[PDB]
Amino acid sequence: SAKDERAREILRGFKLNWMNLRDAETGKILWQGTEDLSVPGVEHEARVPKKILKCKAVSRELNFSSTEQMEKFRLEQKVYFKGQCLEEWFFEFGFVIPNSTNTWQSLIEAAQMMPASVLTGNVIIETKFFDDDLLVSTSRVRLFYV
Ligand SMILES: C=CC[C@H](COc1ccc(-c2nc3ccccc3n2Cc2ccccc2)cc1)n1c(-c2ccccc2)nc2ccccc21
Repeated sequence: SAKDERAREILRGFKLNWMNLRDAETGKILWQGTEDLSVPGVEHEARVPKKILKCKAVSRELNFSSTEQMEKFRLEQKVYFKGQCLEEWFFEFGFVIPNSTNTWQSLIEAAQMMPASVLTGNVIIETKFFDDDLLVSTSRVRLFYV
């Protein structure tokens, strides 16, 4: 398909350079990393402070570069606990200039959370990156709450 070829081209030109997460109330930085957690086909791991589970909302800064132009870059993301999706989020970035580097800010709302001790190692966040309806990649991060 021209569409599958196009998906592979966008993925080939894409890199997530760095990402931060903040308490949306505090503005305090809770986690940061420079590892591209969006790379597909390998299970990524992340160690995050357990106090993040007590935030009402978390603010994400995601810096990415893309050789390919995209009309409607967006994400759909799910939290899975032992295999079961507990919640889903949708975020839209929109147009991406070819060969651009971009910082995307998002406010992620928590929608009752189990304790960190129960969740740790048993949560996966699965993120699907799309351009409009074309699925570009699917990646997964297993979470440890410390
Ligand atoms: C305000 C709710 C707290 C938090 C919210 O969720 C997210 C926080 C960051 C992301 C996220 N955006 C990404 C973009 C590209 C690639 C991966 C991305 N992720 C997953 C991620 C990002 C950074 C570190 C670890 C995992 C996705 C969801 N959350 C977290 C959580 C805490 C810290 C970091 C990530 C998730 N674990 C939860 C378990 C049950 C319910 C909600 C949970």
